Amino acid sequence: YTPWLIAGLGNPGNKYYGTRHNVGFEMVDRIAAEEGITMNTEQSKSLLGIGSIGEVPVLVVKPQSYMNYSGEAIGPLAAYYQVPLRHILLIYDDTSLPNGVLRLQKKGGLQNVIEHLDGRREFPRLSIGIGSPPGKMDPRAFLLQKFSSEERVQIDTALEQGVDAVRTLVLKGFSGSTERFNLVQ
Repeated sequence: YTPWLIAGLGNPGNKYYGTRHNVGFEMVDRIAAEEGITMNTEQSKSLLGIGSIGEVPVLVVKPQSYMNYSGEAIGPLAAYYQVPLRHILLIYDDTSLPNGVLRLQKKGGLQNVIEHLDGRREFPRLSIGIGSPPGKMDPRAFLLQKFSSEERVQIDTALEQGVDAVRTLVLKGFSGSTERFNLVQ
């Protein structure tokens, strides 16, 4: 019955759609699509929507900036709706995990450096692995690439599973997510 704010990181520009570094947007779009939440409110270029997962009320947000998502979008909304920090889930692409690999973590480089810059370890977080830039590709290009066919199959799987994970977390907490999703227990 305590609400969650679920935010996915990315960029609303058209060129970013379906690219590696935008996968958190895809995830929140799936969540909202699957949970019946309409995201038709804009704050600048950020998109939001309110609905619920089961009886739990949830606000889903796609902040327009990678750099300042907290301050811009998440913080003010969470405040208004009085969402505890522990119920602000961030979802984003993680170059530190292989493509498609999901990881749900409670609160507490490059990935690591970035995380440490933005304070993301203070929230529960769903990482969607995208792997790291090969050989020595321009990181800019790498992040902008669209998944290859083989990679997309893995990412589809992750998006499918991700919805369920998030639904679980919201409905049964970390403990329920553990129970349901961890092989090793």
